[PDB]
Amino acid sequence: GMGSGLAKYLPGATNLLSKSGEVSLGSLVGKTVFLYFSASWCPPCRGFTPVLAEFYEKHHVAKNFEVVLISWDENESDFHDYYGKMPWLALPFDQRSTVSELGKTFGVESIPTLITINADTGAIIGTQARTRVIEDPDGANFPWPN
Amino acid sequence: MGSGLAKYLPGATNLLSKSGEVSLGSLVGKTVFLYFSASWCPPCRGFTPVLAEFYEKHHVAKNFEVVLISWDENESDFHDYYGKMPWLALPFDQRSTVSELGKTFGVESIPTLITINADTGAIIGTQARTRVIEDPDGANFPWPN
Ligand SMILES: Cc1nc2scc(-c3ccc(F)cc3)c2c(=O)[nH]1
Ligand SMILES: Cc1nc2scc(-c3ccc(F)cc3)c2c(=O)[nH]1
Repeated sequence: GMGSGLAKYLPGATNLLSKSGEVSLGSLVGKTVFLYFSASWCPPCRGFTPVLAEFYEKHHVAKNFEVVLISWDENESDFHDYYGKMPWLALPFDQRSTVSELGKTFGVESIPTLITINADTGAIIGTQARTRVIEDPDGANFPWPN
Repeated sequence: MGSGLAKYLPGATNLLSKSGEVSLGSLVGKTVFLYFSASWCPPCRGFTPVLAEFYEKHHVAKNFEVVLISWDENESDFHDYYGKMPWLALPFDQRSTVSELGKTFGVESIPTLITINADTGAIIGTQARTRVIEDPDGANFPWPN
Protein backbone atom coordinates (compact mmCIF):
# COMPACT_ATOMS: atom_id res chain seq x y z
CA GLY A 1 0.00 0.00 0.00
CA MET A 2 1.05 3.60 -0.76
CA GLY A 3 -0.62 6.74 0.63
CA SER A 4 -1.97 9.67 -1.40
CA GLY A 5 -2.61 13.39 -0.82
CA LEU A 6 -5.75 12.98 -2.97
CA ALA A 7 -7.23 11.14 0.06
CA LYS A 8 -7.52 14.60 1.70
CA TYR A 9 -10.55 15.14 -0.58
CA LEU A 10 -11.38 11.57 -1.62
CA PRO A 11 -11.23 9.79 1.82
CA GLY A 12 -13.98 7.40 0.64
CA ALA A 13 -12.13 6.66 -2.64
CA THR A 14 -9.53 3.95 -3.12
CA ASN A 15 -9.57 2.84 -6.77
CA LEU A 16 -9.98 4.93 -9.91
CA LEU A 17 -11.35 3.61 -13.18
CA SER A 18 -8.66 3.49 -15.86
CA LYS A 19 -8.02 2.19 -19.36
CA SER A 20 -5.71 -0.50 -17.89
CA GLY A 21 -8.23 -1.67 -15.25
CA GLU A 22 -8.10 0.06 -11.88
CA VAL A 23 -5.40 2.35 -10.43
CA SER A 24 -4.90 3.26 -6.78
CA LEU A 25 -4.64 6.87 -5.64
CA GLY A 26 -1.09 5.95 -4.55
CA SER A 27 -0.17 5.12 -8.16
CA LEU A 28 -0.35 8.88 -8.92
CA VAL A 29 2.55 9.70 -6.56
CA GLY A 30 4.56 12.68 -7.80
CA LYS A 31 1.94 13.76 -10.40
CA THR A 32 -0.20 16.82 -10.94
CA VAL A 33 -3.82 15.69 -11.03
CA PHE A 34 -6.72 17.48 -12.71
CA LEU A 35 -10.16 16.77 -11.28
CA TYR A 36 -12.48 17.27 -14.25
CA PHE A 37 -16.03 18.13 -13.16
CA SER A 38 -18.20 17.27 -16.15
CA ALA A 39 -21.35 15.46 -17.34
CA SER A 40 -22.37 13.56 -20.47
CA TRP A 41 -25.33 15.84 -21.24
CA CYS A 42 -23.87 19.28 -20.41
CA PRO A 43 -23.39 21.24 -23.69
CA PRO A 44 -20.30 23.28 -22.75
CA CYS A 45 -18.63 20.07 -21.51
CA ARG A 46 -19.19 18.58 -24.97
CA GLY A 47 -17.21 21.50 -26.43
CA PHE A 48 -14.41 21.31 -23.87
CA THR A 49 -13.75 17.56 -23.45
CA PRO A 50 -12.06 17.15 -26.91
CA VAL A 51 -9.84 20.15 -26.19
CA LEU A 52 -8.79 18.58 -22.89
CA ALA A 53 -8.28 15.20 -24.59
CA GLU A 54 -5.94 16.79 -27.13
CA PHE A 55 -4.02 18.53 -24.31
CA TYR A 56 -3.87 15.21 -22.42
CA GLU A 57 -2.57 13.24 -25.42
CA LYS A 58 0.07 15.93 -26.11
CA HIS A 59 1.39 16.59 -22.62
CA HIS A 60 0.32 14.14 -19.90
CA VAL A 61 3.63 12.21 -19.96
CA ALA A 62 6.05 15.12 -20.44
CA LYS A 63 4.22 17.23 -17.85
CA ASN A 64 3.52 14.27 -15.53
CA PHE A 65 -0.21 14.69 -14.94
CA GLU A 66 -3.44 12.76 -14.94
CA VAL A 67 -7.05 13.72 -15.51
CA VAL A 68 -9.73 12.19 -13.28
CA LEU A 69 -13.34 12.61 -14.40
CA ILE A 70 -15.74 13.62 -11.61
CA SER A 71 -19.07 13.10 -13.35
CA TRP A 72 -22.42 14.72 -12.45
CA ASP A 73 -24.22 11.88 -14.30
CA GLU A 74 -26.80 10.12 -12.11
CA ASN A 75 -27.37 7.31 -14.62
CA GLU A 76 -24.69 4.64 -14.37
CA SER A 77 -25.04 3.39 -17.98
CA ASP A 78 -24.64 7.00 -19.25
CA PHE A 79 -21.59 7.43 -17.00
CA HIS A 80 -19.83 4.34 -18.38
CA ASP A 81 -20.65 5.24 -22.00
CA TYR A 82 -19.36 8.78 -21.55
CA TYR A 83 -16.15 7.80 -19.71
CA GLY A 84 -15.56 4.90 -22.16
CA LYS A 85 -14.78 7.45 -24.91
CA MET A 86 -12.33 9.50 -22.80
CA PRO A 87 -8.59 8.70 -22.60
CA TRP A 88 -7.95 9.23 -18.87
CA LEU A 89 -9.22 8.13 -15.38
CA ALA A 90 -12.50 8.43 -13.51
CA LEU A 91 -13.82 8.47 -9.97
CA PRO A 92 -16.06 5.37 -9.89
CA PHE A 93 -19.81 5.72 -10.18
CA ASP A 94 -20.19 4.39 -6.60
CA GLN A 95 -18.76 7.70 -5.35
CA ARG A 96 -21.54 9.75 -7.03
CA SER A 97 -23.07 10.61 -3.59
CA THR A 98 -19.87 12.61 -2.81
CA VAL A 99 -19.82 14.66 -6.03
CA SER A 100 -22.04 17.56 -4.86
CA GLU A 101 -20.03 18.14 -1.66
CA LEU A 102 -16.75 17.74 -3.57
CA GLY A 103 -17.92 20.56 -5.90
CA LYS A 104 -18.84 22.67 -2.85
CA THR A 105 -15.44 22.00 -1.27
CA PHE A 106 -13.63 23.37 -4.36
CA GLY A 107 -16.10 26.24 -5.06
CA VAL A 108 -17.34 24.65 -8.29
CA GLU A 109 -20.11 27.03 -9.51
CA SER A 110 -20.63 25.44 -12.95
CA ILE A 111 -19.22 22.79 -15.29
CA PRO A 112 -16.96 22.16 -17.09
CA THR A 113 -14.43 22.93 -14.31
CA LEU A 114 -10.88 21.73 -13.65
CA ILE A 115 -9.36 21.65 -10.15
CA THR A 116 -5.58 21.18 -10.15
CA ILE A 117 -4.21 19.18 -7.21
CA ASN A 118 -0.77 18.04 -6.03
CA ALA A 119 -1.19 14.24 -5.67
CA ASP A 120 1.31 13.95 -2.78
CA THR A 121 -0.01 16.74 -0.49
CA GLY A 122 -3.55 17.44 -1.68
CA ALA A 123 -2.63 21.12 -2.12
CA ILE A 124 -4.84 22.95 -4.63
CA ILE A 125 -2.44 24.30 -7.28
CA GLY A 126 -5.12 26.07 -9.30
CA THR A 127 -8.79 26.26 -10.24
CA GLN A 128 -8.65 27.92 -13.73
CA ALA A 129 -7.19 25.15 -15.96
CA ARG A 130 -10.51 24.87 -17.87
CA THR A 131 -9.59 28.21 -19.50
CA ARG A 132 -5.79 27.95 -19.35
CA VAL A 133 -5.83 24.83 -21.56
CA ILE A 134 -7.57 26.94 -24.26
CA GLU A 135 -5.28 29.98 -23.71
CA ASP A 136 -2.07 27.91 -23.59
CA PRO A 137 -2.57 24.76 -25.72
CA ASP A 138 1.14 23.79 -25.59
CA GLY A 139 1.20 24.29 -21.79
CA ALA A 140 4.07 26.76 -21.64
CA ASN A 141 2.70 28.03 -18.29
CA PHE A 142 1.53 24.65 -16.90
CA PRO A 143 0.35 24.04 -14.20
CA TRP A 144 -0.83 27.71 -14.18
CA PRO A 145 -0.30 28.75 -10.54
CA ASN A 146 -1.78 32.10 -9.39
CA MET B 1 -44.28 46.03 -7.40
CA GLY B 2 -46.12 44.75 -4.30
CA SER B 3 -46.09 40.93 -4.59
CA GLY B 4 -43.73 38.79 -2.57
CA LEU B 5 -42.55 37.19 -5.81
CA ALA B 6 -41.05 40.62 -6.68
CA LYS B 7 -38.64 40.28 -3.71
CA TYR B 8 -37.12 37.26 -5.51
CA LEU B 9 -37.36 38.60 -9.08
CA PRO B 10 -36.42 42.35 -8.91
CA GLY B 11 -35.10 42.47 -12.52
CA ALA B 12 -38.16 40.66 -13.93
CA THR B 13 -41.38 42.26 -15.03
CA ASN B 14 -43.30 39.58 -16.91
CA LEU B 15 -43.30 35.82 -17.11
CA LEU B 16 -43.90 33.85 -20.30
CA SER B 17 -47.20 31.95 -20.66
CA LYS B 18 -48.68 29.75 -23.37
CA SER B 19 -50.55 32.88 -24.63
CA GLY B 20 -48.04 35.72 -24.25
CA GLU B 21 -46.71 37.45 -21.19
CA VAL B 22 -48.32 37.76 -17.76
CA SER B 23 -47.44 40.05 -14.84
CA LEU B 24 -46.23 38.93 -11.43
CA GLY B 25 -49.38 40.63 -10.06
CA SER B 26 -51.55 38.21 -12.11
CA LEU B 27 -50.48 35.48 -9.65
CA VAL B 28 -52.16 37.30 -6.72
CA GLY B 29 -53.37 34.81 -4.09
CA LYS B 30 -51.70 31.81 -5.72
CA THR B 31 -49.41 29.11 -4.45
CA VAL B 32 -46.44 29.24 -6.83
CA PHE B 33 -43.96 26.49 -7.53
CA LEU B 34 -40.59 27.63 -8.79
CA TYR B 35 -39.41 24.79 -11.01
CA PHE B 36 -35.63 24.65 -11.24
CA SER B 37 -34.89 22.60 -14.37
CA ALA B 38 -32.91 22.25 -17.60
CA SER B 39 -33.77 20.81 -21.02
CA TRP B 40 -30.76 18.46 -21.09
CA CYS B 41 -30.95 17.16 -17.49
CA PRO B 42 -32.29 13.52 -17.61
CA PRO B 43 -34.19 13.47 -14.31
CA CYS B 44 -35.81 16.81 -15.32
CA ARG B 45 -36.85 15.44 -18.70
CA GLY B 46 -38.52 12.53 -16.83
CA PHE B 47 -40.12 14.71 -14.17
CA THR B 48 -41.51 17.48 -16.42
CA PRO B 49 -44.24 15.23 -17.99
CA VAL B 50 -45.27 14.00 -14.49
CA LEU B 51 -45.50 17.58 -13.19
CA ALA B 52 -47.48 18.50 -16.34
CA GLU B 53 -50.08 15.84 -15.50
CA PHE B 54 -50.27 17.10 -11.91
CA TYR B 55 -50.65 20.68 -13.19
CA GLU B 56 -53.35 19.77 -15.70
CA LYS B 57 -55.49 17.99 -13.07
CA HIS B 58 -55.04 20.33 -10.09
CA HIS B 59 -53.83 23.85 -11.02
CA VAL B 60 -57.29 25.41 -11.04
CA ALA B 61 -58.88 23.45 -8.16
CA LYS B 62 -55.84 23.86 -5.89
CA ASN B 63 -55.09 27.41 -7.14
CA PHE B 64 -51.43 27.17 -8.08
CA GLU B 65 -49.05 28.06 -10.85
CA VAL B 66 -45.64 26.70 -11.89
CA VAL B 67 -42.76 28.92 -13.08
CA LEU B 68 -39.90 27.42 -15.08
CA ILE B 69 -36.50 28.59 -13.86
CA SER B 70 -34.14 27.14 -16.44
CA TRP B 71 -30.37 26.52 -16.47
CA ASP B 72 -30.50 26.47 -20.31
CA GLU B 73 -27.95 28.83 -21.96
CA ASN B 74 -29.12 28.01 -25.51
CA GLU B 75 -32.22 29.90 -26.62
CA SER B 76 -33.41 27.22 -29.08
CA ASP B 77 -33.26 24.58 -26.29
CA PHE B 78 -35.11 26.91 -23.90
CA HIS B 79 -38.08 27.60 -26.23
CA ASP B 80 -38.42 23.94 -27.27
CA TYR B 81 -38.29 22.67 -23.63
CA TYR B 82 -40.71 25.29 -22.31
CA GLY B 83 -42.89 24.38 -25.35
CA LYS B 84 -43.50 21.00 -23.63
CA MET B 85 -44.91 22.73 -20.51
CA PRO B 86 -48.42 24.12 -19.74
CA TRP B 87 -47.33 26.64 -17.08
CA LEU B 88 -45.24 29.90 -16.95
CA ALA B 89 -41.54 30.69 -17.41
CA LEU B 90 -38.96 33.15 -16.25
CA PRO B 91 -38.03 34.63 -19.66
CA PHE B 92 -34.76 33.64 -21.37
CA ASP B 93 -33.46 37.24 -21.07
CA GLN B 94 -33.48 36.81 -17.23
CA ARG B 95 -31.35 33.63 -17.27
CA SER B 96 -28.29 35.40 -15.74
CA THR B 97 -30.32 35.55 -12.47
CA VAL B 98 -30.99 31.77 -12.28
CA SER B 99 -27.88 30.83 -10.26
CA GLU B 100 -28.47 33.47 -7.54
CA LEU B 101 -32.14 32.44 -7.35
CA GLY B 102 -30.95 28.83 -6.86
CA LYS B 103 -28.65 30.02 -4.09
CA THR B 104 -31.47 32.01 -2.45
CA PHE B 105 -33.46 28.76 -1.93
CA GLY B 106 -30.52 26.40 -1.37
CA VAL B 107 -31.13 24.52 -4.64
CA GLU B 108 -28.31 21.93 -4.80
CA SER B 109 -29.57 19.83 -7.70
CA ILE B 110 -32.43 19.71 -10.22
CA PRO B 111 -35.22 18.94 -10.75
CA THR B 112 -36.33 20.91 -7.69
CA LEU B 113 -39.62 22.63 -6.82
CA ILE B 114 -39.69 25.49 -4.29
CA THR B 115 -43.20 26.31 -3.04
CA ILE B 116 -43.99 29.95 -2.30
CA ASN B 117 -47.00 32.00 -1.25
CA ALA B 118 -47.09 34.59 -4.09
CA ASP B 119 -48.51 37.42 -1.99
CA THR B 120 -46.10 37.25 0.97
CA GLY B 121 -43.21 35.44 -0.76
CA ALA B 122 -43.11 33.02 2.18
CA ILE B 123 -41.40 29.69 1.52
CA ILE B 124 -43.95 26.99 2.35
CA GLY B 125 -42.03 23.96 1.08
CA THR B 126 -38.91 22.68 -0.65
CA GLN B 127 -39.86 19.00 -1.21
CA ALA B 128 -42.76 19.27 -3.71
CA ARG B 129 -40.76 17.41 -6.45
CA THR B 130 -40.92 14.42 -4.07
CA ARG B 131 -44.50 15.00 -2.87
CA VAL B 132 -45.80 14.97 -6.49
CA ILE B 133 -44.45 11.40 -6.80
CA GLU B 134 -45.96 10.06 -3.60
CA ASP B 135 -49.18 12.12 -3.74
CA PRO B 136 -50.11 12.54 -7.43
CA ASP B 137 -53.75 13.30 -6.48
CA GLY B 138 -52.58 16.14 -4.22
CA ALA B 139 -54.59 14.99 -1.17
CA ASN B 140 -51.98 16.69 1.08
CA PHE B 141 -51.23 19.69 -1.20
CA PRO B 142 -49.51 22.10 -0.63
CA TRP B 143 -47.57 19.62 1.53
CA PRO B 144 -46.79 21.44 4.77
CA ASN B 145 -46.07 18.02 6.38
C1 LIG C 1 -24.76 21.94 -18.10
C2 LIG C 1 -24.50 21.96 -16.75
N1 LIG C 1 -24.63 20.87 -16.03
C3 LIG C 1 -24.38 20.83 -14.73
S1 LIG C 1 -24.51 19.57 -13.72
C4 LIG C 1 -24.05 20.38 -12.40
C5 LIG C 1 -23.77 21.65 -12.74
C6 LIG C 1 -23.45 22.47 -11.73
C7 LIG C 1 -24.18 23.64 -11.58
C8 LIG C 1 -23.95 24.51 -10.51
C9 LIG C 1 -23.02 24.21 -9.54
F1 LIG C 1 -22.82 25.10 -8.49
C10 LIG C 1 -22.30 23.03 -9.66
C11 LIG C 1 -22.53 22.17 -10.74
C12 LIG C 1 -23.99 21.94 -14.05
C13 LIG C 1 -23.84 23.08 -14.77
O1 LIG C 1 -23.47 24.14 -14.28
N2 LIG C 1 -24.10 23.11 -16.13
C1 LIG D 1 -28.70 17.43 -14.55
C2 LIG D 1 -28.42 18.52 -13.77
N1 LIG D 1 -28.28 19.71 -14.34
C3 LIG D 1 -28.01 20.79 -13.64
S1 LIG D 1 -27.85 22.28 -14.18
C4 LIG D 1 -27.52 22.94 -12.73
C5 LIG D 1 -27.58 21.99 -11.79
C6 LIG D 1 -27.29 22.34 -10.53
C7 LIG D 1 -26.22 21.74 -9.87
C8 LIG D 1 -25.83 22.14 -8.59
C9 LIG D 1 -26.47 23.18 -7.94
F1 LIG D 1 -26.10 23.57 -6.71
C10 LIG D 1 -27.52 23.80 -8.61
C11 LIG D 1 -27.90 23.40 -9.88
C12 LIG D 1 -27.82 20.75 -12.29
C13 LIG D 1 -27.96 19.55 -11.69
O1 LIG D 1 -27.83 19.40 -10.49
N2 LIG D 1 -28.25 18.41 -12.42
